[PDB]
Amino acid sequence: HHIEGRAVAKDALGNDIKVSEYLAKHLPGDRSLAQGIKGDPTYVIVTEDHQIANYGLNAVCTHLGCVVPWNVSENKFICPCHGSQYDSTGKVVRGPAPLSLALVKATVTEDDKLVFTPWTEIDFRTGKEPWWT
Ligand code: FES
Repeated sequence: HHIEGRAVAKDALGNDIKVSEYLAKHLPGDRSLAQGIKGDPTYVIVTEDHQIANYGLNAVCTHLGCVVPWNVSENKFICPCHGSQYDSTGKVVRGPAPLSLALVKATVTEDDKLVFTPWTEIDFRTGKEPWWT
């Protein structure tokens, strides 16, 4: 969680993401996958300010495991496997997925890297305690 369940965000080729370079390639609103904790596909989110959001999103659909794509037009994550839908922040807004996409703490380091750590606080979307904890 602190150091044990922590992961350096990596790109498709397994190379550590360089944040400055990453932001130079992803504009505000961008949501793209990176390799996260245990290598899980995790959305890196670029804010309106053009910064890495304080949280990432584990893209594994809570229904049956498909990696949920981001639909710019619908402004929602929509799973093509069985139609589950989640809002801009990953809150499940349409089943069959029972739970929201897992939040992941996303932190920019001093050595220009992105670190993912388990999100243990309150789920600011449901108020509920993380189902992923
Ligand atoms: S795996 Fe996403 S709706 Fe079934």
